[PDB]
Amino acid sequence: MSYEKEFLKDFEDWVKTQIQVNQLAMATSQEVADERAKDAFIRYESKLDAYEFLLGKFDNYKNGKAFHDIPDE
Amino acid sequence: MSYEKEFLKDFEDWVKTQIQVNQLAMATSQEVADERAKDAFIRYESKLDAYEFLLGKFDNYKNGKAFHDIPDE
Repeated sequence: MSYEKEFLKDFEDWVKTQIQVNQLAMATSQEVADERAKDAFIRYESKLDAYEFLLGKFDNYKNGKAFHDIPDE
Repeated sequence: MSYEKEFLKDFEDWVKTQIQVNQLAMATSQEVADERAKDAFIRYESKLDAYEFLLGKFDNYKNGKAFHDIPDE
C-alpha cells in the first residue's frame, strides 16, 4: 500500500472505532435519560451520525467512486 | 493527482464545508439559547468538534505523518 492508501485505511478504522465509542456512551446515557443525560445522549448521537455518514464515503472509496457520490444500500 | 489524492482533497473540502455549516447553525441557535435551542446547539457543536478534529488529521496527511500522529499547533 502507498502512503495515501494506508492513510485512508487508518482513517476508516478510526471512524469505525469512534462509532463503537459513541454507540456505547450513547446507549449508556440514554439508559438514564436529568438534562445532563439527555444533553450527553444528544452529543454522542450527533457524533455517531457524522461518523456513520463518513462510513458511507469510505464505501465510495472502496468502490472507486468520487467522494461526493451517494453510497449503496 | 491520483485517485487517492483527489479523494483525500474532496474529503478535506467536505469537512471544511461541514465546519462552516455547523458554525453558523451553532451560532444561530446559541443566539436563542427553550430546551430545543440548547439541544440544537449541542447537536451542532458536537459535530463541529468531530470535524475540527478531522481537520487535524488532514494536516498530518499534508505533512506526511501517519494518521494516528498528533497535529502541530
